[PDB]
Amino acid sequence: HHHSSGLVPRGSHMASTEIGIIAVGGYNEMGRNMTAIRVNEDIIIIDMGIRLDRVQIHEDVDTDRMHSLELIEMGAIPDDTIMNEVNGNVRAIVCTHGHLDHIGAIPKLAHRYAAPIIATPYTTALIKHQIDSERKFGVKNNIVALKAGETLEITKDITIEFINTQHSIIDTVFVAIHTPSGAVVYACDFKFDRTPTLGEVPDFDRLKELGKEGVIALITESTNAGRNGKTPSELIAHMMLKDVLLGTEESAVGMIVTTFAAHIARVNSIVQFAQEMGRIPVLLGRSMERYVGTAYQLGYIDLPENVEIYGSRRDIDNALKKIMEAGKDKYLPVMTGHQGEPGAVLGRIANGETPFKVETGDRIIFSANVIPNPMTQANRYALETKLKMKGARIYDNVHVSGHAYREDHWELLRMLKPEHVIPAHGTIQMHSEYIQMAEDAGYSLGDTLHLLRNGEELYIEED
Amino acid sequence: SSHHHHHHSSGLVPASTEIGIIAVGGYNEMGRNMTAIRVNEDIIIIDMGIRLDRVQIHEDVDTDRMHSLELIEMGAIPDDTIMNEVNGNVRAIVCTHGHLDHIGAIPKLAHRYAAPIIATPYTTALIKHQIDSERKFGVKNNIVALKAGETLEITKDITIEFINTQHSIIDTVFVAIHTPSGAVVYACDFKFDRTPTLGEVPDFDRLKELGKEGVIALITESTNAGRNGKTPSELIAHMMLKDVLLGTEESAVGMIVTTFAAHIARVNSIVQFAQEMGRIPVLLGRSMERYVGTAYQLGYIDLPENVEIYGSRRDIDNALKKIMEAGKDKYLPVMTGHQGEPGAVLGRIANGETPFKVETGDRIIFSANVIPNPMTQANRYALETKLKMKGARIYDNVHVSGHAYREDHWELLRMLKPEHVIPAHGTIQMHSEYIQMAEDAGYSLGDTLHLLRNGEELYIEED
RNA sequence: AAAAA
RNA sequence: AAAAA
Ligand SMILES: [Zn+2]
Ligand SMILES: [Zn+2]
Ligand SMILES: [Zn+2]
Ligand SMILES: [Zn+2]
Repeated sequence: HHHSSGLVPRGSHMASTEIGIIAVGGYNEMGRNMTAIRVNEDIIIIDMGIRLDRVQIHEDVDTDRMHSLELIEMGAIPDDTIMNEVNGNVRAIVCTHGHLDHIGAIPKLAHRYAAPIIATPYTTALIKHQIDSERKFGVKNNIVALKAGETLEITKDITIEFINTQHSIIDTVFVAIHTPSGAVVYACDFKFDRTPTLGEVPDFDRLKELGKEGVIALITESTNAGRNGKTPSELIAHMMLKDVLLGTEESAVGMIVTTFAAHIARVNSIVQFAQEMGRIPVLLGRSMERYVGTAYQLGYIDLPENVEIYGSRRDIDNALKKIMEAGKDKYLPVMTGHQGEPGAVLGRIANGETPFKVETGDRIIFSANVIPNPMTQANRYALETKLKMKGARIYDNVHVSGHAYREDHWELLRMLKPEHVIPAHGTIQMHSEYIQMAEDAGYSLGDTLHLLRNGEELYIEED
Repeated sequence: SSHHHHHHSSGLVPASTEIGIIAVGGYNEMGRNMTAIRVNEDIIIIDMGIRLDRVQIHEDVDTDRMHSLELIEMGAIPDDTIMNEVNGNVRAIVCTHGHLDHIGAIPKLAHRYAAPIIATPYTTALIKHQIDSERKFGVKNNIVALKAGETLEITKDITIEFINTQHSIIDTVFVAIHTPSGAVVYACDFKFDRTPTLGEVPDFDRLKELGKEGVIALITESTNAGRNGKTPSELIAHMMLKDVLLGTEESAVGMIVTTFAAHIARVNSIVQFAQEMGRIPVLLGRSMERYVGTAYQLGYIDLPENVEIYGSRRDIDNALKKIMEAGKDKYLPVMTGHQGEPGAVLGRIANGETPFKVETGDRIIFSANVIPNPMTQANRYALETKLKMKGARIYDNVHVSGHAYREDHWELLRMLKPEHVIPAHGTIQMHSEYIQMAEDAGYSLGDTLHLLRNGEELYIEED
């Protein structure tokens, strides 16, 4: 009547954790990143960014005085009102780096959470500056500096670990939230770079050990998941810049470099090259003086003794007049304005509102890409047009991406071996690219690979 | 009553040279380059290329057997029948380098001119191979090797001077034709590179002295005159390739590199990297063995003693079987097939016609761009699809251009200071980009800057 | 921006 | 793929 047809060994389940991955902002769009990681009933928020182009389509603005509510309806900033419906209390706000798509909403949203803001030293300095420029909401949460390679226990069941990575701004980290059932890893804005010009190589060994210890969930950017291969090193940008600036038969001509003021590795390269060209490096622009000065005070870069740095309009204009009457061949201005922003140094030069006059053959070196949004493309087209009309020669995109490409994501998947993967930090189209890559690596959509929309919570019941 | 005055010029002179610039091929399209430079009644032909896509649009076509005329009506090769209306006699055929768009039509056209063929040593070697493959015309012309930095007297009134430059094939030169009335310079297929990984830096000093001695006319490629800035050095390709091959946590995986067989610098870099990865470099493909072997026999590259090189199908399949049964982690195959050409090694691997089996995670590295014509895009799309369907990971465009960008052209104008400029080697769209640059430099179209079409002769007289 | 065999 | 002042 009866036969044996199987024996199955059952596993043990000594710890049970409920994990929630809540997509708040930056999952339907570029910008305004914010994620919530719930461990049972405690929550770690990671990043609170701004989406700058939603500010740029309205012309009055000034975000420093607008209320959270109106910025959420412009969106602009993440709609964190969904957090009233998430079953837990926030115990920390973590920011992975200092770009505005990760910290820009801090002075608008952070003050409603009874939680410290935790970041790397440079990032905490920039968060403090952002909060001091705010004055409709009174913000200062506790701000805690945590370095790459260190841990901080938030709850007896939750610890936060910073893992060094590389990116287009210094002191970027992966975040590992350790729970009784394993680690949730957040890897948004990162780049593998084995020859960084500043900082250290990403901590591949520790990525491997976390992979073997157990990752419940990887949250990672999909921004360049559709670019084939691997991201070129920042060393490539450094060498291209060096050859643009030094490899020329026209060395006595006027030259201006413009780049992201927060790209401290790029600025560092430019300043060193200035020494090699026998020119005096002159950093111009409030943002240049703030970001680079801050990096210098924290020991992140050294600066030559002859560097000059001006952030105020009168010293900027004075410095430009000095440059003009001493000979542009004697200086290397490094200035704000690479996206044609209004008020920035290079835009004021291009409008003729400055003692510096561009002349035929002067070289303007954009050590940056054009942000692919129509607003910034218009500003940059107007700026470039004005400079070309005065005879400038344009060297564009002397630059490499700050983001991981498809094969970098492949290797990060192979090292962290997460049980579940969640693309973040992009449009649904970018997540589509990431999804195809993750399925070539063995993941299945809706099972171990998850596509979230803003406002959606993924529940993971881990045994 | 009324009155004015005027000084009548003297008729006295205080020999007259007529220059003809004849566009034969490559002025309306990419490929099939050919220019004739007439000095009164002597003519120097420069280049006789083939245009390969006009061959690829016809199925089962053996150009080695076709007559000149039918290839001209395919166009394909330059229509030199216009030379029956040019009032001069050809005294020399110069080739600036060994790419097929400069030498491919030599065995179809050169034999009707009572003239030597003059080129650099590597280029004469490749021209001899091109003539040995020809099965329709018996060719015939004396072949003369002239090195960069040397001069050769062609006529009592005409000498030819080779000036060293850089390009994606070794031994490329600018050509300066000296006439009683000054120099006509031909710079088609050049790149400024101050850190080449093979050969010497372009001879900038001699370009400057040529500018001051007097250049009547510059004929120069417009290929990338629309790319802003300056061409990245070949060292950039060398470092990106090095980081793709060495900068990885998955080093025991299968890796294949494919690149242009004639790009001896790239091949050299790859072979050295193989030594550094502890893998054995194995070059595969008839073209690879011919181009690389020729470079080695002439002392243009050294090769490690553990190199293996197979050009015949039997030795290639045997080598791939050895690779498979010894472990793909022990070899770095460097092979033909980067444009998905049929019959090339990587296409045969991708079709499963080979003992080598692509497996999940194997890395296929294209150290090359996809040629932008629909035929080649179709081949490369079919190849890439087949490789991806077997689990391959594709690293594409690990590569920098072989051609001057807009600002390289700017500086070359600044150094040669030609009285007249003629874009060549491209479509009218590329010449359009070049024209905008040359007018920023002071030239005027139809006066000192000239847009020519295939079949047209430009007359330049002494004032 | 050039082939491949 | 990020601002500027
Ligand atoms: Zn970022
Ligand atoms: Zn970001
Ligand atoms: Zn060429
Ligand atoms: Zn060419």
